[PDB]
Amino acid sequence: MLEVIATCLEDVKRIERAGGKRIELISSYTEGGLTPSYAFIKKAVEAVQIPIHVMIRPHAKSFTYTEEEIEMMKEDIVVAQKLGVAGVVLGVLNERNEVAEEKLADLLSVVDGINVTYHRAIDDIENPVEAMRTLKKFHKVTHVLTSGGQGNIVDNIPVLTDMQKISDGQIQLVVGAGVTKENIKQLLNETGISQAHVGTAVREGKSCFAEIDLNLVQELVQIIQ
Amino acid sequence: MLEVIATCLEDVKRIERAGGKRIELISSYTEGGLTPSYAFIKKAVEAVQIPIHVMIRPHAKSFTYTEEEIEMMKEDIVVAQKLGVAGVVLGVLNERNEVAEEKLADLLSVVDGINVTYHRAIDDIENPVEAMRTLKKFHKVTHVLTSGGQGNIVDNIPVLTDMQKISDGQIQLVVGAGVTKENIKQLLNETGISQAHVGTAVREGKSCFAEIDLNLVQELVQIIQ
Ligand SMILES: [Ca+2]
Ligand SMILES: [Ca+2]
Ligand SMILES: [Ca+2]
Repeated sequence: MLEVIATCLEDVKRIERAGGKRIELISSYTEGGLTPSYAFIKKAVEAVQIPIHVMIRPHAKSFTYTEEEIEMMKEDIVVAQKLGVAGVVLGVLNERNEVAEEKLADLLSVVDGINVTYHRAIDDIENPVEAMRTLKKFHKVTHVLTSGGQGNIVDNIPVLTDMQKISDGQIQLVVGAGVTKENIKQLLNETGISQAHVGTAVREGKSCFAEIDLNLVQELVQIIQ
Repeated sequence: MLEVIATCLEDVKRIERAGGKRIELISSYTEGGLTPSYAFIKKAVEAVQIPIHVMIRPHAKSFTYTEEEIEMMKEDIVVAQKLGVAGVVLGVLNERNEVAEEKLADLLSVVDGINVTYHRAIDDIENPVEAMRTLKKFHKVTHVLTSGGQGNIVDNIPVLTDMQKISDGQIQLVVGAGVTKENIKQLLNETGISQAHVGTAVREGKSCFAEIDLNLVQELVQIIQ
């Protein structure tokens, strides 16, 4: 499965057109992806037939959200669901840089039968493996987006392996960050992970302010095949 | 008047606590500010008794929007209005790099009761004094956020002055980006503009991922006034 970040309506459409199979709908690539506005979610869902997973992330300053921010995210999840999203992308850490387990429960309390991707917050956790361990606790989590820790994703091929083992098919894993032409198959097959997440690698000049090049998107899709 | 950027709820709260009397509500300071999520709009407006001006800006690739993006922005205006913002912050250009008047009109066609700030799209126009005469043809446009075109703001101070003259009390100008404590007095005095817009100037550490410094805001109040 090739999942591609979309920051604008034209992204969304070219994603589907070139053969991407899932969209991560964001505002602001520069800040790592934040919750997009009402009308963007609304229209993005209406534009294509491929799944839309919307980012639920109110700012990029940390993953330790106030209780007022947790409620804000719950209310964005509810409206997203109403708007037809295929899932939401989120992740909250406690002060230990580990999974905030009660805050996650509260977030998921409003979820009802869409996917849930715990995102690259999990990479800040001291042990993603133990992070993956604690994640498998929550039934509503269907996916996890990850690069297997910090530094670049190549070195982290073994962690990705272990949590794919750890997940034991429970949670669907998605490699994200530093994903390219060259490493994608190298990344997918060495770890056993079957879903990839890209952004710039398929933008013109690999720029998030550029448009989607339908060339670059299909090149990875076929590599995935 | 000090207008202060908020990117999170605590910014919202702190600007009010610091005596700021308006908020520009955005996500992603990095990309100049984009339309925030449904719940951030609703919770910000609820949280404080000072008016909110919310960004209506789908991305930062351009200020030339597709017709569908116009319609997106229309729907976000209707949404934000129902959530009780005090004003919307929007700007649209055409091929000539002049005010996209049919597109602008379309956007304004759902504005009902609230302010409209035409923003720093105007800085990308070659003689922004021209644009003011045009905007005056649109009675709903209440404010203008500008930095005197490109280049240094106090070095743009003559062009800011040019712009202030045609306002005829029709359009409230707000001095923009580049504002500091060292240069804010000069900028209002010379121009006669009575409103200002500040961002990283009032964050502890001069960063947009940092919290707001109440003293730097209070101070900014205490200098302008
Ligand atoms: Ca759809
Ligand atoms: Ca209020
Ligand atoms: Ca239209």
